[PDB]
Amino acid sequence: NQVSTVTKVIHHELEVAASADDIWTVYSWPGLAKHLPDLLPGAFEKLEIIGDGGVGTILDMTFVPGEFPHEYKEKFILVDNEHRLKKVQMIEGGYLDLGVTYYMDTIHVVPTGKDSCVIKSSTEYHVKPEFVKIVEPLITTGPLAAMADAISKLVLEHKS
Ligand SMILES: C[C@@H](CNCCc1ccc(O)c(O)c1)c1ccccc1
Repeated sequence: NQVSTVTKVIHHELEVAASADDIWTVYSWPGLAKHLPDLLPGAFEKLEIIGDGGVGTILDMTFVPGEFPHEYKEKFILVDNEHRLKKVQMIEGGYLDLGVTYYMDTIHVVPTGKDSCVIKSSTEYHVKPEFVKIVEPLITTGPLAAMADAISKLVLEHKS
C-alpha cells in the first residue's frame, strides 16, 4: 500500500480593539496584495501578482537570503463575507519541496463586541510521514502573526 500522510494544524490569535468588519475589510481588500511590502518592511526580494488582487489571484514571492523558504507561489482560493473567512493555499515551491503535499492558511475574523474582534489564523498541512520531523520546526505561525500584526496596526491607526 502507501503509509498514511500526516495532517498538522497550527493556530494563532490576535485580539484587536476594532470591529470584525473593519479588520475583515482589509484582509479581503483586493488592493492588499500589491501593498504587502508596505505592510511587511522587507522580507520580499521580489513579489509578482498575477490577477486583480481578488479571489483567484496568484502571488509569486522570493525571500531575501537565509529566510526558509526562499521562493513559493500562493493563491487566494476563498473569500466568505458572511463568516469573514479567507483561505490562501501555497501552490508551488516552499514547503511543497520538503514532502508537504497540501498547505492551506485560513483567516477568520471573529467579533468580540460591537467594536472588538479576534483574528483567528490557522495553517493546515498534509506531509509524507518520513518528512514530519524535518518540516515540523520550519512551519510556524510567524507569517500569520506578522500579517495580523500589520493589519491590526493599519486599522487602529486609520481610526485613532
Ligand atoms: C505572504 C504572507 C502570508 N500570506 C499572505 C497571503 C495574503 C495575501 C493577500 C491578502 O489580502 C491576505 O489577506 C493574505 C507572508 C507574511 C510574512 C512572511 C511570509 C509571508
